[PDB]
Amino acid sequence: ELELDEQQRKRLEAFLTQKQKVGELKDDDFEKISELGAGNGGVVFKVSHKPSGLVMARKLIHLEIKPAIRNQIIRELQVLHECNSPYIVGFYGAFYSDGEISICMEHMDGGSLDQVLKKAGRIPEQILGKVSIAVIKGLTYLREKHKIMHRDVKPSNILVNSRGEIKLCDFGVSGQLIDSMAVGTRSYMSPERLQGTHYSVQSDIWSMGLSLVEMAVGRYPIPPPDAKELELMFGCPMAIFELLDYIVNEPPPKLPSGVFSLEFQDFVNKCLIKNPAERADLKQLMVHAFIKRSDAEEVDFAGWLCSTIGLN
Ligand SMILES: O=c1[nH]ccc2cc(OC[C@@H]3CCNC3)c(Cl)cc12
Repeated sequence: ELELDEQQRKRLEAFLTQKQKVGELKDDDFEKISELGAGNGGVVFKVSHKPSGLVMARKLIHLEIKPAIRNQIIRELQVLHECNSPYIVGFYGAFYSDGEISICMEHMDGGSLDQVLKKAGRIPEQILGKVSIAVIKGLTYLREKHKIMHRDVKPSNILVNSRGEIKLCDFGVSGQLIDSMAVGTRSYMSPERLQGTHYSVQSDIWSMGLSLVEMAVGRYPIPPPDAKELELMFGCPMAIFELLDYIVNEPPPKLPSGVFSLEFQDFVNKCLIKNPAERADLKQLMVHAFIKRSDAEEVDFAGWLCSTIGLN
């Protein structure tokens, strides 16, 4: 399931070859081009690495901390130099400079899926089929090669580009960076994680199932919509604490019927089973009818994407 085609290996090799020419990352080597997004911890800027000429995404995290803590965070982030996959955003490096930690990454010209969703209104099932494959594969890569789980799957942590690539970013790899920061939305957290119980990759499967439902209907799906709201979209206010209680206490969300295929509905239902033991695992998801159908579909994701967001 983790093997790569010719095109993937070549792109992966081309990234590392460009990366090896960068060298030590320093504050003054960066020119700000624009702001890409702002989210958990800090702001992401599209930047120019002046010496190499490489365009990168630079995430700045404002943190006032002793040289002790910052040197440990930088050392902990070095793990990301080992995470080489078509389904994971490329990492250039991390450094600290005058009150802020910088994380330099591959620039994904399509931005994140929370932004694409805002532009599209809702994302078609076939496009979501490609997103699901990429997420499952990214999570399998993290689990198999690095024995780590994502911990924060959500639309804003799924990045897309004009080449039709879909990649995960912002997975927990440093405890010290988490402690010092620490603020993140808990709205995609599985019922077991919100109950402080037994948490594995199964909790990332729930977050993926939830992100897919949001993207398919064009709305965060908790609480479920009424008969009237479903007529508005297809023709055919809760405070954060009330929402987290709703997730733990009520049946999981689901796709509306007679709008989505039964394979897509079943796929999300198997990600959203409250009990993590009954919830589908990565191995089972990889062979689910929805994945096998989406995998065999020839879907122009780059085409759909550039048309939708006006990229070009
Ligand atoms: O160009 C990408 N590379 C790495 C990270 C990244 C993060 C994205 O922004 C994430 C923010 C967080 C909440 N809204 C979107 C931007 Cl839109 C592009 C990139």
